[PDB]
Amino acid sequence: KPYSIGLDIGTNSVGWAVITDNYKVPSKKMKVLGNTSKKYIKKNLLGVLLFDSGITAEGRRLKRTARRRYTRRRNRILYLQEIFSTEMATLDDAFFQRLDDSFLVPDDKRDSKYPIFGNLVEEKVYHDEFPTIYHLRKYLADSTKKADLRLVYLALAHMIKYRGHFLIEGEFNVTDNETEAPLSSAMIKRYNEHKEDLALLKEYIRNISLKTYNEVFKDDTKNGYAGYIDGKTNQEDFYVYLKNLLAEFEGADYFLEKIDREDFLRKQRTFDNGSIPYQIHLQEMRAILDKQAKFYPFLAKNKERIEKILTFRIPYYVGPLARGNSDFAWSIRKRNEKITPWNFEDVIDKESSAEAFINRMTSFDLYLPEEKVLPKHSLLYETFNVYNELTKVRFIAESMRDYQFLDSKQKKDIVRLYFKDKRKVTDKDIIEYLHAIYGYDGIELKGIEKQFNSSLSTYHDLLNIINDKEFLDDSSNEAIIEEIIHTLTIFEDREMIKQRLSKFENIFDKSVLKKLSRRHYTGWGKLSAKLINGIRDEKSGNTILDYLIDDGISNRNFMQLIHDDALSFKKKIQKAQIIGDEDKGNIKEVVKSLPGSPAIKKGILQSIKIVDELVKVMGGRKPESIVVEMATKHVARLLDEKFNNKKDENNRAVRTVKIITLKSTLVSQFRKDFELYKVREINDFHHAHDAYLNAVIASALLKKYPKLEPEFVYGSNIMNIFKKSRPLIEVNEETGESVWNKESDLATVRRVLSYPQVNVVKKVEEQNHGLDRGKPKGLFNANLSSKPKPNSNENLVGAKEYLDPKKYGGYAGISNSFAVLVKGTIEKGAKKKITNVLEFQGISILDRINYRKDKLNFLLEKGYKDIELIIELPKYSLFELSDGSRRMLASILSTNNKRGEIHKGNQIFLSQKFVKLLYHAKRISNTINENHRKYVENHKKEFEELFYYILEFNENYVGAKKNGKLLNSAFQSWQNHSIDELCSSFIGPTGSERKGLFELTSRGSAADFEFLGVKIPRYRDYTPSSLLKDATLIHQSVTGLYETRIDLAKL
RNA sequence: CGCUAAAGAGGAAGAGGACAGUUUUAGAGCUGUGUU
RNA sequence: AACACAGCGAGUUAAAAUAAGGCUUAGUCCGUACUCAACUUGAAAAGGUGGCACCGAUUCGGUGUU
DNA sequence: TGACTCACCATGT
DNA sequence: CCTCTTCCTCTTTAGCG
DNA sequence: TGGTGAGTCA
Ligand SMILES: [Mg+2]
Repeated sequence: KPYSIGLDIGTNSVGWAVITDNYKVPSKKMKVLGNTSKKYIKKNLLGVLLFDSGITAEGRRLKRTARRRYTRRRNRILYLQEIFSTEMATLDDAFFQRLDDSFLVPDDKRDSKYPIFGNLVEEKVYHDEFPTIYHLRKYLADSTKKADLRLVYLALAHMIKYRGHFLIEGEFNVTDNETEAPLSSAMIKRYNEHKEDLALLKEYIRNISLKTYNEVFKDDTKNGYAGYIDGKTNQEDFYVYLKNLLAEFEGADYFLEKIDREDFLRKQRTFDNGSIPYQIHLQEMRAILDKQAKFYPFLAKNKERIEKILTFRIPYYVGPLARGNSDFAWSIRKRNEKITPWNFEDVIDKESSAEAFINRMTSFDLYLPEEKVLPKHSLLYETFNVYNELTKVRFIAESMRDYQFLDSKQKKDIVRLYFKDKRKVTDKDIIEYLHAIYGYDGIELKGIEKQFNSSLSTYHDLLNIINDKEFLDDSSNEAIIEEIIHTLTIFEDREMIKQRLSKFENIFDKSVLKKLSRRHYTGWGKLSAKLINGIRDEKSGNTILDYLIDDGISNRNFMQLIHDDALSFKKKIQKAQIIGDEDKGNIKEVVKSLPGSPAIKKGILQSIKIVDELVKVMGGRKPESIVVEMATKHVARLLDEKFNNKKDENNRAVRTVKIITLKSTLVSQFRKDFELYKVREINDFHHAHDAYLNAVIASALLKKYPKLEPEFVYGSNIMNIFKKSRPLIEVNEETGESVWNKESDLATVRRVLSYPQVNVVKKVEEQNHGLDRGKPKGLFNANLSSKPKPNSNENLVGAKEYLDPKKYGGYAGISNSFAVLVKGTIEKGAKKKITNVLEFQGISILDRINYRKDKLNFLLEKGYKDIELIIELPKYSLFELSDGSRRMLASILSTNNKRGEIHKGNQIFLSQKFVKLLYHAKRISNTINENHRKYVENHKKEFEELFYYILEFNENYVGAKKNGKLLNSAFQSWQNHSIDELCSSFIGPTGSERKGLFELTSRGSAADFEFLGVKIPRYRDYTPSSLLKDATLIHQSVTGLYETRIDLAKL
């Protein structure tokens, strides 16, 4: 029997359905391997495959660039330290050493607690004389007195460590008029104002009430000044709290005004220091180096280098400064030396690296995939475009009947006279020329509406900048012009643009040269120079451009030149293109590269895998059709490649399987007309129901009207034939062929939409990113947690391994990659007594590699004197308990084996009578449908049976009891409560995408819901040791049709 | 279905740089009393 | 000597880290992207393994056969 | 001393 | 939050296999 | 939405 696959490719789901005949999904008994007693499990061929959504690489890119910037910053400080090392060693041996051990607790510090000066008194004096670093920077910048070298290094390292934004280009040099340092003076002003205003607010809040004083200033937890300085509060929250407190108090207008202008007790380091140019820091740096150079000689020699450390930005075109082994770097080194900031010009070739940066990402031409595309603004590309549009210009003749294309000489004269004269060509100018050259008047133009899309913009621009028409006119100079446009396109920095442009300096003038240096064009074309001009045809010895400009017989567009049988352009392109044989091998490689975000790419790859395994399931008989709907078009191409690869002859490729792309509206139209409603909340069976329905629709549409088929198949709607609003049986019109029967086939459609069994599968993944509230997370939390409590049990990853997590605080939230079952012998009961213990051990993403290197050693470090088997369970591994409860194992906690997050794999099935009610309930607030209101008003008695069914399903397969009791207590108000609240409680708010009562019975993680005004907490207390007793691990396949039940008890 | 160009709209990949946030330490704790 | 109860004062900043880390790959580089049912040939590229029909549906069950 | 409960929280412009 | 670069995709126009 | 700290009971 024949069969046709259907598919629902999607971001988080792929739904697969197989139809043999008469719109029916066949049932096949699939063997079950493993230590089980169920030899054959009979599975319906409806199915779904659920996967975690693919993640874009933006977060990885942002964290990679951040990582690199921290590394480069520490390298800049190390550079300044190597500059200061020889002279500082006499002043203080361990100043750098004391700075490096600032994090450490006093005992673990190598020399002293006080970082800067190493003794209590001098540190006290430093903080007294300069309360903040900005006072120090101002003093060094403006005081012509010898400074302790430590202080100078601290100021310079403050500027290098925190330098300003580089957006402003040029040289940049406030209320203060005499100071060298503007920023230092402004922040010293903020220091003084904040101190004085703190004193005044202290007096006021204390005087009204001492309790307010204590709460605001001496209680860190609150949002007051104690929260502002020694807490997690921010300016906005502190202002809100202060205004709320101060509003009641009488006469507190000064503080309220300053808060209103957002300048009341401001902090020197604020989110508002972002808009500070680096030139301000450089102005301070120059002053400090200059004034202290006279006293310290080494500063005079290294003054240029110290500035270079601050102002050096790795150019964007010169990427990561690798020697290789880096996937992202493109830099092309010219020497072998290490890349210090001073020698970056020497070591690296900026021209070659900048050219590689653009040419690595440019696209090879499709027609002849061996050459790079021409620059978008090249004269050749425009001249190719201008003629191509101009050739097909057809003018209606006032007297002559014939509608005729432009003559070649007319094309030459038109382009010369007008296209070169004016940037924007129109219809009117061409009608004028045609009237001038030919006496006919009243001519209109075809192929051209109003302005020409094509223009020689580059010709006019280069004419003005060059200031010479003759240079553009001459064909000999055309190669020079092409090289000029190439250097403008590839190179973006004006310096290197003029550097390469200096080659063609003899022809032009320097003033013209610089003006050309300003002009940079962007973008690249989709054709190549060799194609347009290099390729030739033997019979005429003419390029494609030569034919477009002058093809005597008629004006033919570029594709017509390429495809014409007489011309050898088609032979040339085919020769080159099958020289370019890049099938890419495995389907993984081609699927990775199709257009889109990785999220859809995952769906596509899994859809190919489902189709392959479905072919294996059905006996190896290739599908009669496949119907991808994306309810992706790239799949159609990919599925065409694998299935329709075979060609009877090299001349053409035969097609056997019709990859089909139904439009989305068809499924919705069928669903609404015949009331096969979908509720996304109830169960995940809707993906499979959608796939089966579209398989049915596509089969019928191809069955009844073959005429539309060519459009529908790859390479007044049709839904009316599904509508009988007509004889009982529908048969093809104009021929005798099978068409869908109006009632009997509908019976099969509804029954297959009321099948309890759908082979739902959640792909077992070994996680690499932890998940918090749906946002990816790494190995652990990105923010260091506070120091543990004095007598609190914490599993904190240290900041660095040499730093103890207890004393120095640590990282919390270790994410678990997977969990391994370990049968073996464990010391238990403190007597080391042997036992046959089958218990999970969770493995973190942190130590995944360590586990993989030696599984036995990792498991043995955790006990397990003898290990006899290690079943390795990825996330979402499925256990079916004895009762019939399926508990997918999300993870086993790394810290504790006996705690883990277990989802619920059981999917509730609701009869059609309930599903209609639920769909109506979710759509109640919708203004469009009165029928929803009337149905929910007429069938309120369904709600009682629905609640009881959800609660019994909760009782048997789910394990929630307290939530069930709260739900039962809440439901007693069913007879009298708001119908809007009844519906929202059962299904959810309209459009919320959050389920109501069905969040108790949905698959996956449990989430909080509100039922009739009662907040029901999420049930997350499934225990990981309940899986082990009397349950069977199910190793389902990608389709889910093929499973291996490894019973844990016999194991 | 595949192309080229124009005006619109929306993404993807990559490079460079800034500001904050978090953690520990250094820079403010002192006095009277309860207390073992 | 330490823990606390009350009173009175300071509070703005600096250093270090900012995914743990890995390497003969030692770079001013890489470390959250894509890939991953089970058993079994596979160093690896890539492959192999699971009969059909019929009646029904609270998750698949029961039949007829080979 | 391990199942059965509840509460807090997490990097962004 | 700022600067830069390329590659894609969707509807519509002009030509087109 | 997943870690997991902390509390009370058989
Ligand atoms: Mg690092």
